[PDB]
Amino acid sequence: SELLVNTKSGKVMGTRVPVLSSHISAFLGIPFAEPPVGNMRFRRPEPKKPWSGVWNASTYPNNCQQYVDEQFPGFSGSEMWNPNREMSEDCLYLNIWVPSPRPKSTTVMVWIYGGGFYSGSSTLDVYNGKYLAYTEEVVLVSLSYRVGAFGFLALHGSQEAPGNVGLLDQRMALQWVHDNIQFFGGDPKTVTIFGESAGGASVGMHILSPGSRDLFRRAILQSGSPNCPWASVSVAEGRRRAVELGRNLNCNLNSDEELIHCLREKKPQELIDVEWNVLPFDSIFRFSFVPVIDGEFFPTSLESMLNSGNFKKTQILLGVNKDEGSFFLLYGAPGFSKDSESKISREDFMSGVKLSVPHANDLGLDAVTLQYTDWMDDNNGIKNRDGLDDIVGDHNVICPLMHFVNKYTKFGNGTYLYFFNHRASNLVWPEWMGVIHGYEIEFVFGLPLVKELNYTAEEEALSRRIMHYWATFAKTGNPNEPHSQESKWPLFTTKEQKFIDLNTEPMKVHQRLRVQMCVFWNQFLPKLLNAT
Amino acid sequence: SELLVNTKSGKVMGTRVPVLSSHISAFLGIPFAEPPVGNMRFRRPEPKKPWSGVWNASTYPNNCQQYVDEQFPGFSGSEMWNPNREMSEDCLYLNIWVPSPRPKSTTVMVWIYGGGFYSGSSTLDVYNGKYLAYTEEVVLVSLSYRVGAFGFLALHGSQEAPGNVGLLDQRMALQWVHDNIQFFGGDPKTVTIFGESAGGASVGMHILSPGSRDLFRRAILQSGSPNCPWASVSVAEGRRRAVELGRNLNCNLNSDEELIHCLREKKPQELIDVEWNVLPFDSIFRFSFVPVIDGEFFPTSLESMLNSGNFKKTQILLGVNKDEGSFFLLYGAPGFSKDSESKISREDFMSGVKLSVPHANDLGLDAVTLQYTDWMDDNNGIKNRDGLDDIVGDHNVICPLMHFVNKYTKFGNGTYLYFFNHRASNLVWPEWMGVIHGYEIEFVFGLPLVKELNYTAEEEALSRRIMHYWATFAKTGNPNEPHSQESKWPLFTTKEQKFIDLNTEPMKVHQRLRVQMCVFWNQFLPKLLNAT
Ligand SMILES: *[C@@H]1O[C@H](CO)[C@@H](O[C@@H]2O[C@H](CO)[C@@H](O)[C@H](O)[C@H]2NC(C)=O)[C@H](O)[C@H]1NC(C)=O
Ligand SMILES: *[C@@H]1O[C@H](CO[C@@H]2O[C@@H](C)[C@@H](O)[C@@H](O)[C@@H]2O)[C@@H](O)[C@H](O)[C@H]1NC(C)=O
Ligand SMILES: *[P@](C)(=O)O[C@H](C)C(C)(C)C
Ligand SMILES: *[P@](C)(=O)O[C@H](C)C(C)(C)C
Ligand SMILES: [Cl-]
Ligand SMILES: [Cl-]
Repeated sequence: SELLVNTKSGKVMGTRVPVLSSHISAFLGIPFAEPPVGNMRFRRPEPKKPWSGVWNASTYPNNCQQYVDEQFPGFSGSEMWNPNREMSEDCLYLNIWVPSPRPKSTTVMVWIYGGGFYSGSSTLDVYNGKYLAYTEEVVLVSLSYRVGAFGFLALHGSQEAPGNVGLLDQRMALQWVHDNIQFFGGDPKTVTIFGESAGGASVGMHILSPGSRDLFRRAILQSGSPNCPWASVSVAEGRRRAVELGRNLNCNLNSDEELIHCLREKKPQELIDVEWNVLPFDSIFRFSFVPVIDGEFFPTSLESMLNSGNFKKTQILLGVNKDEGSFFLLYGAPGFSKDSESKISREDFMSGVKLSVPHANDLGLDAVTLQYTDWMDDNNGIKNRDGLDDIVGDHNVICPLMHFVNKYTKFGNGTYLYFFNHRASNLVWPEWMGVIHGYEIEFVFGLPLVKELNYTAEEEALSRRIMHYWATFAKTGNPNEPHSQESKWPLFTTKEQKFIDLNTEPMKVHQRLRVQMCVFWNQFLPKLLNAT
Repeated sequence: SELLVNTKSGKVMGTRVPVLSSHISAFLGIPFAEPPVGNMRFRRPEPKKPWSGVWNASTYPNNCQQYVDEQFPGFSGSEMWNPNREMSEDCLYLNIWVPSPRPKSTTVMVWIYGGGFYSGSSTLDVYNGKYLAYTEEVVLVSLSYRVGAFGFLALHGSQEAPGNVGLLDQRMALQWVHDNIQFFGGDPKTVTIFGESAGGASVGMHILSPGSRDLFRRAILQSGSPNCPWASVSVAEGRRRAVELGRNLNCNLNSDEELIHCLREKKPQELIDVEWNVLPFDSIFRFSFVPVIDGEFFPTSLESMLNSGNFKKTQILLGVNKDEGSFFLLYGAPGFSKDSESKISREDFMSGVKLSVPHANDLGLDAVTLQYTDWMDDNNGIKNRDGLDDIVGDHNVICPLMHFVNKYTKFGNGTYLYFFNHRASNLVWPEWMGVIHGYEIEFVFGLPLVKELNYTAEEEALSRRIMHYWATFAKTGNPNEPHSQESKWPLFTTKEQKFIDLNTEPMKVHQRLRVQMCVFWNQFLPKLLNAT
C-alpha cells in the first residue's frame, strides 16, 4: 500500500488527496516529540516514543497555543493566518506530501511557519503542500514548534525553562526528517529548509547553530533573517520579561523554581492574555517571547558568528517583498486603518517613527526622520504613509536581511537574492498596503494554480515560475535549469550585488537592494546609538 | 566746479572718468579715519582730523596689509583678487562715483569687499563703481577696512587690541557717508550697504550690531551671512589665536601689554608670514583673524540675537551662487587641481570631508559622508567631486545664509532671495569649478557692458537686469519696477519660501533653496555634535 509507510518510530497510514485533476499521498499529523505538557511545559522537547500499530495520519494535527488575531472578525485577510484547528499544548506534529507513485530518493523541502514567534500553524490553507509537491515532484514537509511563552520563555541558568525550546522543536522535527524521510521516498541528504518571516529568521538560526547545521543541505529565507531586531533578545532581557509575565499572573518571584512552578499551573490562555504586557517599550514589530542569545544554541553573538564565518557554508536563496512595513503599521500605529487610504499627518508620522524604532534615543529618532522626510513636501500624506512603510520594512526586514546576505556571501557557496513586488489581483487588503509581508507565500505554494481562487493567468504563470525556482534550487543549489533558454537569475556576489524582481512582467536584474537606506540602518544608526 | 566738493572734513577734488561713451565724477582715496599706524595698530579707528586746502582725490588709495595669493602667478583668475595698489597700514580710505551732472538727493550704495576677513581691496577692477553709478544713477561708494591681524586680532578685556576693529573701520566709513554724502548729491537716508562673502557677512553684522543699525537704510548680502561658521569666533578662541601668533613671533607672552607691544614692533609682513599657523584645525574655509562675539559690537550670541529679533528690521536682498565650494577645494583639498577635471577618489573624498567640517567628531563625519554619498555609485569621481563642492558650499555659505533668511524674515520688512547660476562665457577657471564664489560680482558691477571684456550679448543683458534689480531695490526696498511688464521677483515669505534664479534664460521662481541639506546643516548636525 502506497499510503502505508514504516518508520523508525512505527507505522503510519496516510491519505490520498486530490490535487489539480490528479492525486498524491499526504501523511498529516505525525508526532515527532513527546507532548510538551504539564511539567514538560517550557522544557526542551523529548523524542517521540515509538508506537505499536498504525498511526492514523489522515488528518491535520492540533495547532500550538497562541494569541489569536481578532482585530477584523470574519475578514479573510487576517483570519487566513489564525489557527484553523483546535489549539493544544499537544501540538508537536509534522505533515508530509508525497508524489504518487512514491519516489525513491527525491529532493525534500521542509517548511517552517512564521508568526513573529508568538503564533503560526502548519495547517493553514496557504501552507497546503500538495500543489508544490505535485507540480515539482518533491517530498514536502511542514513542521511545527511551540510559540509564545510555551516556546520561548527564557530563564537562563535554569534547565526547566532555558529558552529556545521552539527552535529545538524545529530541530527535532528536522532530526526526524533526517532519520525517516527515506521511507517516504525522500533523500535525507538533499533537504532544503524554507520559511517566511519568523520562519525565515529560524532558517538562518539553523544555519548558524552548530547543533542544527548537519541536519539539512541548503536553505531559503523569505522576508526574515536571524539578525532581525525583533528575532532575538539577550538572556538578561529574556529573564526580565519572564519575571514580568510572572508579575502579571501574581506569581511567587523569589526563585526560578517558584516562578516556573507558578507558570506551569496556569491554563495556557492565562499566559496568552498577559503576553503583550511584558514588552519593554511602546513598539510595533516587537514580540514578547523570542529566541535568546544563550551561548549554547547560539555560541556567541549573532554579529560575531556572521563576521567570523561561524555558520553552515552552503547555497542560500532569499529575499523580501516591496511593502514589508504596512501590516504592522495598520495594526499598531495611529492614522492607519483598514478602510481608508491612511494618509498620514506630520504628527502621526512622528508618532509612527517613535513606535518603529523604540530602542532609539531622541537623536536617533531625528536621524530616522531626516533620512525619510522629503523636506520639499513634508505635509504630503501619501509620502508620509509610504515613508513609514519603508521605515518599518527597512529596519525590521530588508536591511537586516541585506546585512545577512552580505556577511553570508563572503563565506558561502552561492547566494540568490529576490525582490517580490507583485500585488495580487484578488488581494482583500487595501491598496495602500501594497505588496504585503507574507503575500508571496501563496505564490510559493501554488495557490494561483487553483481555478476557484480567481487569480489571473499571468499570476498562475508567476506561481509556476516561483515554485520551479524554489524546487530547482532545492534540487541543485541553483534556481536556474541548466541549458534552458529562459532568462537567468544571476548569483548574488559581493562585487556586483545582483538580484531579480519577481512579478508578472519580464524578469529584470537589479543591483544593490536598498543600499542607501541599509547603510543608514546597518552602519550609521547603530554607531549613533552606541555613541549617544 | 563739478569735481570740487566741500565736506565736513574739508574740500576734496575728484576726477572726470570716462564710462561707456560718457563720463562721471570719481572721488578716489578720501580718508575717513586717522592712519591706524604705530601704537594705533589693533586699536579702534579714530575719526580723520579735518584738513585745510584741497584733498587730491584723483587716484586710488593704498590697500591694507594682507596675505597675497601666489598660488597661480600671472593667472588672471586669482590675481584679479590680489591688491593692485601698494600695501600700507595707512589704508583707511573710501571711493565715491557720482553721476554727472551731480545729483541732488539720490540713492546711495556702499560696497563692502570680501576676502575672508584676511584680504580684500576697494580698488579691484571688478569693484569699479563707474558702470553701476552711471547706468543706474546712484552715488556708489566703496569703503575699506583693516583685515587679518591688523583688523581682527582679539585680546578681549584689552582696550589696545579689543577685536572687531575692521568692523569698526567699516562703521566709521558708514558714519562719514552718513555725515557727508549729501554734499556729493547723495541722500543719507537712502543708503544701501552691499557686500560679498566676508563683505556679505559684514553687512549682516551691521544689521545685528545696535551701534551700526542707524547708519543705513537697507542691505544686500551676496554669498555671505553673519552666522557663517568661518565668520566669527568666541573671545576665548580669539585670545588663543592671538597668543599663538605671539608664540610664532617669539613674543613675551606674560601679559596682554607685553604681547601687544611685541606685536606692534613687528613689520606688517612678519605678522602675515605666520598668520595661517594659528588655526586650531586642519581645515579649509577657515580664517585666522575674524570678528569676535564680544558682548559689545555683538551684545549676545548671533543665534540669540536672530531668535529674539534683536536686529535692524528693514528690507534685505540676498542669495548665493551654484558652486560656492569649488574655490576652497581647489586651493585646499587633495585631488583638486586647476588644470585637470579633478575627479575625486573615495579616499580623497574622505580627506575632503574631514577638511571641510574640521570641528566635527568621527560620528559627525560619518553623518556628512552618508548625507552626500550616492551608495549606488560611490566610486564615481565626478559625483565625489561635485559632492564635495556641495558639502563645502552648503556648510559654509548656503545653509548659514538660509538660516539667516528664515530667522530674519520672521521680523523683517521684506526679503528677496536669489540663486545665481550663470557660468560666464569667458571664465578663466576650469569647467569643473562651475559658478564660482565671487563670480556674480562682475555682473553686479556691470563689467559685461564693456565691449573689450568679451562677454556675450546675453551676458550684458543679464548684467543690466541685475544692476537694475540691485539699484531699484536700493531705491525702494523692492527690486521690481512698479507697473512694468517684466516677470516679477517675488517676496520670500516664511510660508512659500520663493526665490528666483539669475541666468541668461527666462527667470524661473523656485521654492525652499537646498532645504533638505540645510535641515542637516542647521538642525541635525549641530544637535549630533552637541550630544556626542
Ligand atoms: C562552491 O563550492 C564548490 C566546491 O568547493 C566550488 O567548486 C570548486 O571551485 C574551485 C575553484 O574554481 C575548483 O578548482 C574546483 O574544481 C571546484 N569543484 C567542483 C566540484 O566543481 C564552487 O566554485 C563554489 N561555488 C561558489 C559559487 O562559491
Ligand atoms: C483514520 O481517521 C479517519 C478520519 O478521522 C477522523 O478524525 C479523528 C481524530 C476522529 O475524530 C475520527 O472519529 C474522525 O473520523 C477515519 O475516517 C478513518 O476511518 C481512520 N482509519 C482508521 C483505520 O482508523
Ligand atoms: P512574521 C513577523 O513572523 O509574519 C507572519 C508570518 C505574518 C502573519 C505573515 C504577518
Ligand atoms: P569670501 C571667503 O570673503 O571670498 C572672497 C571675496 C573671494 C576672493 C571671492 C574668494
Ligand atoms: Cl503602495
Ligand atoms: Cl559643475
